[PDB]
Amino acid sequence: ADCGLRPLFEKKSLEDKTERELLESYIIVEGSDAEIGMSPWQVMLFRKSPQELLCGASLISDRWVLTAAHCLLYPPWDKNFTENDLLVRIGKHSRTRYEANIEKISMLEKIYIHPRYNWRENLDRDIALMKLKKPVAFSDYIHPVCLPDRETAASLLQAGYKGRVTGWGNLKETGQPSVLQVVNLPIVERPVCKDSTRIRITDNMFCAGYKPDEGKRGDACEGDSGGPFVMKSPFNNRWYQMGIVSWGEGCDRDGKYGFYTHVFRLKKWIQKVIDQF
Repeated sequence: ADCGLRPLFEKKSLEDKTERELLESYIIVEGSDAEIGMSPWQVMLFRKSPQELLCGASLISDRWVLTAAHCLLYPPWDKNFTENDLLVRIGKHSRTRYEANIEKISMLEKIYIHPRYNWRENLDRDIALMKLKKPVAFSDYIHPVCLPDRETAASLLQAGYKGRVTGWGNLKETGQPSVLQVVNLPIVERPVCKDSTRIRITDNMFCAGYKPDEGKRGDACEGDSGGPFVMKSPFNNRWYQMGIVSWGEGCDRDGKYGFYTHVFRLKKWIQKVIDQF
C-alpha cells in the first residue's frame, strides 16, 4: 500500500549513492556498506538455539515475511525448521550489535513453503512465506517493499537492467560484514544463464550478475539467501522485490551467475496463502 517508499529517502525526497546506477540502466561479495534505512524492508532469519544467522528475508507487510524455501526446508541436510526454532530480526543494520530502539524481534505464527518447491533437483519455486505472531510497527527503519505485478514485471525485468541485492552474508567463498551490504547487479539474458551452468533452469528463476568482460564484479553469497533483489520503478519511485536470493555455484566465479526466485512468476501463490488467512 504505502509499500516501496523508504522513510529516510523517498519520503524525504533523497537518493542513496547507488540509486541512479539502477535508473541509468533501464535502457555479498564486492558490495558496499548499505546506508542507514536504505533497505528498510531487509530482514534477518535468526536461529534461536544455537543463536545464529541463517538467512535473509523481506518484510512485505506488517504481518508477512518473504524468503527462500531452501532457507527453511532442505531434506538433504535434515533441515526442517519450525515456527519456534526461529526468529526474525527487522530494522537491523549491524550484523552483530543489538540495535535496541531500532530493530524489532518478531516471532513466527506459521511457516508456508511453496507446495511445488523442488529441492531434489534445482530449487524450482524456491519461495516461502512467514506469518508473524505479532504485527510489526513501521519506523524509519522498518518498512515494506512492494510485490511486482504484470506491468512492473514487464518494464523492469529485462537483461541489462540492474537490480539491487543486500545482505549480511559472506564477503567471499568459504568473513561476515559488520553492517548490511549492498551491491547492484544486472539481469542476465536467460540463454546465457542457461548455458552458464549444467543445472536445469526454469522460468521460475532468473539470473543477475556481470559478465567476464564487463570489468565490474559482485554477487550474493552464504547468508544472503532468502534476501531480496529489488528494482526502483522509474515511474512511481517505488521499490519492488523482483527476486529472492536462491542459489548459485560458488560466489562471484567468472562466467558464473547468481540465481534468484522469480517472484512475479509465483505471485499467484503468495496472494493465495495471504488471502486464505
